[PDB]
Amino acid sequence: LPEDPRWELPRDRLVLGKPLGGQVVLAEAIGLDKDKPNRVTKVAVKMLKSDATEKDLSDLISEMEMMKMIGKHKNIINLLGACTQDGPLYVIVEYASKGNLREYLQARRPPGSYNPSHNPEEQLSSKDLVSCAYQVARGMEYLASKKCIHRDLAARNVLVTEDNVMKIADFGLPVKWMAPEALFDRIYTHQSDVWSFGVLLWEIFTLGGSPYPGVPVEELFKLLKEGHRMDKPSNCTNELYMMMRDCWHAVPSQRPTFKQLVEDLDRIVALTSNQE
Ligand SMILES: COc1cc(OC)c(Cl)c(N2Cc3cnc(NC(C)C)nc3N([C@H]3CCN(C(=O)/C=C/CN(C)C)C3)C2=O)c1Cl
Repeated sequence: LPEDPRWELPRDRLVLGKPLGGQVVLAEAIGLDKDKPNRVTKVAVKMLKSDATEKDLSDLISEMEMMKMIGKHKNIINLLGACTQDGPLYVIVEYASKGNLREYLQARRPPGSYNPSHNPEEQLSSKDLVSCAYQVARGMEYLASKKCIHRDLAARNVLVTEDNVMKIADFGLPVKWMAPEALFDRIYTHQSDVWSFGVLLWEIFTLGGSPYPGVPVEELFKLLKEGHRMDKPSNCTNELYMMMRDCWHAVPSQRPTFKQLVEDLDRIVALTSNQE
């Protein structure tokens, strides 16, 4: 594990807090910025579980290294630094205090699809929902432009910051989110990520619903081949349901791109009432 001074942070610049769910902990980093040396930033740190094979370590390393190459964007979870010298590898990334997108949305369901949360939050407006989809699209547009195929895009892999910024997670290395050509043929592409994003949109406008409710895996296989598709969510526009349907085109070349989706979500956002 050789040092990389672009990213290295001395171990003692990091007070490790509580677990987040190898494993990830909340932490405070001191002087993450060279020009703000007496500031503490809240961050998430990944490290290996107490028992962990040689593959675990190399996958962590790959992920970190892959994160380096991909660079920065506000709508992905960004690399902030790493501790590689004085002991166990720690990888330091941005922290999302408001949870993954599925829990965030579920917590914002009206109080009487139930609200699982014992700490419920204010319901989201129509405009907020579309804006959430837009940001996720931008995150994926950025990753796509960097030739990164996510392979497991889902609301569970979008995280929300204190300032309600959506950030794609785990982009660096479940069947109900896979496109058929991925499901059936292990063919993963930007187009199959687009299909997954159709499902993520459905997750959004159901406020974190479960896709294909009551459909067992064995069935789903056939049903997709049969051209089955999820019904519109009760509280979703026709425009946004056609978008989902297009993301779910059987012919992958005929799915829109993330670029295209960003342009459409951009327009739909601006037309969506902020009264609703
Ligand atoms: C970019 O991909 C990553 C790489 C990486 O290490 C190199 C890390 Cl650590 C992450 N993140 C960072 C991260 C940031 N913020 C949070 N906030 C918590 C509260 C969601 N979590 C991060 N985690 C995991 C931590 C567990 N996660 C959950 O969504 C847990 C849900 C269960 N709830 C009941 C809390 C995501 C991650 O895995 C991500 Cl998303």
